[PDB]
Amino acid sequence: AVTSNQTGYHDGYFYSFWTDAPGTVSMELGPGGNYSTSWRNTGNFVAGKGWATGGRRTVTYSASFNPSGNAYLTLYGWTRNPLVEYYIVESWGTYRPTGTYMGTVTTDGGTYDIYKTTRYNAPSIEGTRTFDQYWSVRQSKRTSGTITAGNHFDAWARHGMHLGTHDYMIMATEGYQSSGSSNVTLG
Ligand SMILES: *[C@H]1OC[C@@H](O[C@@H]2OC[C@@H](O)[C@H](O)[C@H]2O)[C@H](O)[C@H]1F
Repeated sequence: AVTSNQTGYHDGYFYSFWTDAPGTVSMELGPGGNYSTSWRNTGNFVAGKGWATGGRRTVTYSASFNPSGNAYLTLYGWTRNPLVEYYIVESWGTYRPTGTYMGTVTTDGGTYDIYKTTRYNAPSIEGTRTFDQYWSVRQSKRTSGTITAGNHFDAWARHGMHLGTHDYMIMATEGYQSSGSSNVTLG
């Protein structure tokens, strides 16, 4: 298992694992595009497989994701210059993420609400930093499908949410002060 912060490649896929609560979450790297997680009374973590360089790809996944508390099943990544953390949220637990509402985008058989938020003095790919988060949050839950990431990126940019140079992009599980499991397979 992965149980400490790291990135790398496994079976052809980039992966990232991060937590502020070492010991509360584990990630197993499965075959091909597969991984799984298990957490118990965690702080915050984000883990997943995907790509070292994000962009306008189509991301096809399916997942076991039936959380009891606060957690997200979400496309997730970063840009630099500007430094931005971004989310395309497919499902969630007790809490549906929200923020400053910008409008909607209709893609991949759903409609998503566009939100913007900001994290202050927070962990990032660039260390402790302040940075915006951009969100698309599906209006109803789903745990399999295709995400046309470009359709989100363009819609955000059309709403003045500017992305910089892409860093990593993963189909992520995120947990927060919760317990649970996920098993996610990138097609
Ligand atoms: C979004 O998710 C959690 C956290 O992002 C981590 O920042 C540290 C970096 O090394 C990891 O790769 C990221 O997953 C960020 O604070 C939050 F806003």
